Amino acid sequence: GRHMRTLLIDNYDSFTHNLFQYIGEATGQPPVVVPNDADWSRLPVEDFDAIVVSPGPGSPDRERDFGISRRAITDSGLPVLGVCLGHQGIAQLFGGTVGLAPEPMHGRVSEVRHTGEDVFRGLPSPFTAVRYHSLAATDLPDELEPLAWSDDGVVMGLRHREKPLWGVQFHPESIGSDFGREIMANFRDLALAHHRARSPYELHVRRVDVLPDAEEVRRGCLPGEGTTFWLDSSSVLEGASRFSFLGDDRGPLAEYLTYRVADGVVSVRGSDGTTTRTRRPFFNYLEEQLERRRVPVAPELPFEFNLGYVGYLGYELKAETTGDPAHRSPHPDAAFLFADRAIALDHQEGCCYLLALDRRGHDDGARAWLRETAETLTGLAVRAPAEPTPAMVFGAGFGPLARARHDKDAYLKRIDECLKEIRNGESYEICLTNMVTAPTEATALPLYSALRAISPVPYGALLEFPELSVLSASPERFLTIGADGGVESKPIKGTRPRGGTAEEDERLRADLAGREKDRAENLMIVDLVRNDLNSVCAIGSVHVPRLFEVETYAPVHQLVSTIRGRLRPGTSTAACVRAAFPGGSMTGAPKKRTMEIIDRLEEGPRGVYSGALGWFALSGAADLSIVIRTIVLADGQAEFGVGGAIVSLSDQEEEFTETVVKARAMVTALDGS
Amino acid sequence: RHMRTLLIDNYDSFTHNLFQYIGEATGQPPVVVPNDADWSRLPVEDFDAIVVSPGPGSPDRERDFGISRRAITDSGLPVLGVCLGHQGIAQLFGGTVGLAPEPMHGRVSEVRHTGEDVFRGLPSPFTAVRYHSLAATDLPDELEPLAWSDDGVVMGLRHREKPLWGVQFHPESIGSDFGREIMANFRDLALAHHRARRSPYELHVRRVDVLPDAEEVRRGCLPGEGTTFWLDSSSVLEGASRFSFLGDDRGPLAEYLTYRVADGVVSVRGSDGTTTRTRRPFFNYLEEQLERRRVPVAPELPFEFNLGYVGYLGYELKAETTGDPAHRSPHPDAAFLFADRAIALDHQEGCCYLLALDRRGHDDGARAWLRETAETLTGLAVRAPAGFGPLARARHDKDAYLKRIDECLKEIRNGESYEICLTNMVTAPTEATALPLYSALRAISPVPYGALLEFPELSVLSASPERFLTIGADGGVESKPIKGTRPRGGTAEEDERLRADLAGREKDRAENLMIVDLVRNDLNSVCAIGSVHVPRLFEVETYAPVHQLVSTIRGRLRPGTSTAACVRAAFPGGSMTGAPKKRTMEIIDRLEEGPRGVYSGALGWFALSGAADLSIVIRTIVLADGQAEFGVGGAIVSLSDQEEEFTETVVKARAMVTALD
Ligand SMILES: N[C@@H](Cc1c[nH]c2ccccc12)C(=O)O
Ligand SMILES: N[C@@H](Cc1c[nH]c2ccccc12)C(=O)O
Ligand SMILES: [Mg+2]
Ligand SMILES: [Mg+2]
Repeated sequence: GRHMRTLLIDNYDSFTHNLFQYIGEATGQPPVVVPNDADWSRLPVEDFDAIVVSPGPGSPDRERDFGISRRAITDSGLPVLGVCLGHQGIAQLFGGTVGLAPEPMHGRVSEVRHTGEDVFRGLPSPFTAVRYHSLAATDLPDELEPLAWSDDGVVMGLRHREKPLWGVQFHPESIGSDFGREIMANFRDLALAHHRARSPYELHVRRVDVLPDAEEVRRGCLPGEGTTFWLDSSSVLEGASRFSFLGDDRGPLAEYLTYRVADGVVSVRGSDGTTTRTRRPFFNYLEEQLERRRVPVAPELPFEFNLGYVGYLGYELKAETTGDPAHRSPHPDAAFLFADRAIALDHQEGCCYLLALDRRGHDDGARAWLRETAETLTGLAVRAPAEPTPAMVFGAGFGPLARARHDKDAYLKRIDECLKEIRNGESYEICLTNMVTAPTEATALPLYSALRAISPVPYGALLEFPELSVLSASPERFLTIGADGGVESKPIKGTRPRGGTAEEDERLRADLAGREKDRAENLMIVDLVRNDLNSVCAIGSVHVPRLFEVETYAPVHQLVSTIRGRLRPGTSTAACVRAAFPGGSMTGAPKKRTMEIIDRLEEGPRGVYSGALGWFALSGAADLSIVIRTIVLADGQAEFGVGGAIVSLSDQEEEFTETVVKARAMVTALDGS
Repeated sequence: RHMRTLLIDNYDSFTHNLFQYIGEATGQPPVVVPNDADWSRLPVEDFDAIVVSPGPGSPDRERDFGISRRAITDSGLPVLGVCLGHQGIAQLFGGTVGLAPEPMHGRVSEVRHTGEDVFRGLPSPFTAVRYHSLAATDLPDELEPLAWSDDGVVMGLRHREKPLWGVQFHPESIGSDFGREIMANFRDLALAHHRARRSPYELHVRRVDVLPDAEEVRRGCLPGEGTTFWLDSSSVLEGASRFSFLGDDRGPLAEYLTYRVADGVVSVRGSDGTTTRTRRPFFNYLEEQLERRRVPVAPELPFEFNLGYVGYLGYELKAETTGDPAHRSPHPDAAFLFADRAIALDHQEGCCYLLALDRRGHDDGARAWLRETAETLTGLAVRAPAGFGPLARARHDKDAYLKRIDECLKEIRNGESYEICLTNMVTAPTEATALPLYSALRAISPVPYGALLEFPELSVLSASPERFLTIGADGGVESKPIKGTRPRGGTAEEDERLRADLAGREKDRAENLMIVDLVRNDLNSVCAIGSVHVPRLFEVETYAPVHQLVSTIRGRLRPGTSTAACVRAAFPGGSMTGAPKKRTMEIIDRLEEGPRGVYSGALGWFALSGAADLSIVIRTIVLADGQAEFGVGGAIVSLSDQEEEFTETVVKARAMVTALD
């Protein structure tokens, strides 16, 4: 998109250029330094996204000393960080008491304890910071809340309750201080969010203080006949998962859209009956709709899904990112429901939220669907009998009449082809996959009922669509994008089966976290995902809070790493996904050439498998999972992909077995016709 | 301006990771360009550096490498090959790209290195991630390996002549350490290279493997009557002070040069006799002359001073920096001898270097002078091998000075200043001439930055320990602000007490700290983003009169920033003013009630190569009209005791007060 402009007002002080350095290093762009006696009229504040008001002698109660800093705070309407004289400036300009502190403190350290909010995010409490002031903010007004204090018992941080203003008495940039660059990066982040915060719909919200069983909500509130979505936290775990979302295509503002890579056409079905056909690329279409149909996030909600698109992005959409249209999927290459009406379960607090759109102007009785569905939900609330889920094992095949595309022998060959390509330095890691087909007369909901019981996960889902049903028991987070523009990705790479005992379970759990091979498989994907995000994130923002964590589910142990970043200004949430699609964890590195190797060897499409599935909110947030451990149901057969990382140290036979281990949950669900 | 880096993408999934690290390290994001661009249409001459990204395949195939190839061979720019780039530099210069003993993909290695170029400041070992089956085996003589892996593979190389660097690891990888450091080193190596490319003179040089007594050289070779210079390392500690420099104005091409702030007039007097008075701001003029009189650094010299201007910068020149023209100096505000001929002592290796300038396509007896002068030495080398005083009148007496300190404390309480370097100025009638008194002074106080300027309007007799600015030709800057003083102890046990005391005192550390920040600020206005840093902090150095708390700061000049501009942006030294400098200097103006002149200025040399070495002017005696003027002072802060800070100034004068008696 672009980088962010930062203005740095100099109050003819002898520290301004230190702030210049720290802003430069933290944000990856140098600030524009202007003197405080500069002409505001002439100054093009239009072309700036943040201001920093430098330290300086004297007080802000003066035209000299402070000057044009005053305008930045009152008028500009922009994110501002006051430092020392600026911090003091914020106080008096909103009616604050800037008086003599107990002890003047020049070129001297204080321990600073703080909330950890805004400009103090990430910082430990306390930390060390150099002070340069006799004056100090004392009695704060009602508009300003303090964030940090000195050991001296003095205000070291503050902000405005409404406006995007921030202050520090201490000097981040001073050589005696710690976490200067962090603070400057925090302020960058705040400004990015602020700017991202700047509707043809009217969103009605309704809370119900009952929590039925999610399966009871699916069966009770939604129909078997019709297009339905169920985003299912079959596993609920504080921090990891909390919510479930359900809806259908019966509303008056709902739509259903497919895409074909081969045609290159967006087919969409209005609530009218109308069936439009554009010749677009899907990510382009999606970006536009999301921009046009924007809606702000409702504050009462504990989540940022305020309706929008729910569905899946197929692997073959790589054709319109960085890949080639090599193979043509049987199923849609994209497929979503525009959800105008949705039921949202909060497993943590034990309540429901109903959400429905009206057009800004006209009614469309969406408030009717609130009060009706509320009374339905109350009638479905009963004691769910606690039923612990058993872990699974290894010891074989892909099911009785299940035909793998590549049989074992064929796969062991393609593993060897992968191994050749790595020697010749064409890829470092190849995520080669198979595709198993198997007949089943089973309908989606009974079969999903079985799957979710076998393998409860944070990112399960049942999509019942006209062309196909997608029965996902995915544990994998692809992209979680805040409306504020924060991004998280948690690539899974590093698989291990569950232990037959509880001991051997810890043994495999520990082996997976310790092995060089698996850590390497994981690391290479971390770097690849950091790359994808760095393409559309702000410089400094991309980082890795956690590396080589082991998560455990009924079917398997997984090695997971967490990557985070913050979107650049102008970068839409859909741009961010296009940048990262397909996910590194399903392709390998380097992506482009790896995906070419995949095209030759797999000799056919992955379809929905390998893609992403989840939601894009009108708030601009998204939550997407990697499609793995997923059964695609269509035309009387069940299709499911399984894969694995092929690396220098891979063993043909062991890798083949890994694909089977992964098929277990799907294979067990299908068992019993 | 800021340095512009080109990153050549080789369709690899780590290019935007390099983008990130360059952005954070250099403070400026690279312009990314795919490997299949067009060399001509591409304006390579706009950029200052190239980072060649990794990739799949080989540097051989065009598929994989493309325009990167031409970046190394043709561009003539600084280049950093990362992985495939590193593999390309090996091969392009006739080296071998062969199979490594084990393919290493996303796997760490302990890298051990020499600490050179892209590895500067990094520990050995450090951890780095690898992504390659192939590795450099046979390096040409053109190429030189800098780093090695724990399995004995080449991890880093350079070209000996051209400014190429390769690393066979991924600094940008999450599993690697010191990635950002490496990208900064490359930025620094790129800045340096361009400053080496930026003539009216020929430079002749002659070494002589004998070392006479520094003082005797001054007596013998230089005259007592002329206008000479003597940059004197009266203290010679290894890696801290090594050289001494002497000359005179008995050259064809030599010039004396003076400036007055009042007039705004540069006054140059050639050896012809006739002067040439120009109305121009000094630093501008000095910058301009050093541009036109550029002379490449001689490589057989261990020092960078390849002749140039030797002299001082008076305090009052602040009027052209960030200060006001409040007071006229009795003395010239700048006084520089353009040295076309110089003797240079190397105290470490025990030899002399003679330097002399002939005009290009002319002969002015340089080589004739080198033999004459070098011969003279050899003979002398065997003969001689290696309170304020009685009639002294301070500007402010004690009572007055105490009341001026009070004013400082009041301005500090108001918050007009965080620290004020208040100074007094003692004058005293004396009988002695220049060389006899300096002889006493240098013996009393051996220091690294001693100096004896013997100019017409004044003699300067410095016993400065302090460094102000040491700028390289490569554009690297150092500054060691002294702030925090202590007397010596009577015995050896007393010295330890005081050494420890000075180190630990919160008051002193704060005094020093505020200057560190101030100097960082000044350097940052002229230096590359990320380049400014503080290797040492609150180091204590011991000299015959005092123990001094010293902190070291470094940086890199931006492209198109003259060494003169750097001196301008740092002048006067925060050491001698306090922060914030502008406001503090106005306070100083009001209270001191007169000029510092030479005192608290800078003294040293500006080389034709673009180097410089400037001391702060303290522990110094000016001579003019049979009168010895010396300045003393110290930092005033909120914690300052009036009576104590006065005593500090008397202690600081002991060397000067001793030398006169
Ligand atoms: N687990 C998510 C919601 C969710 C469940 N299944 C999903 C599938 C795709 C996307 C999101 C989801 C939460 O707790 O917030
Ligand atoms: N000690 C310096 C030279 C030097 C001695 N006295 C000086 C006075 C001013 C400037 C430089 C000097 C060196 O080692 O190179
Ligand atoms: Mg620090
Ligand atoms: Mg594997």
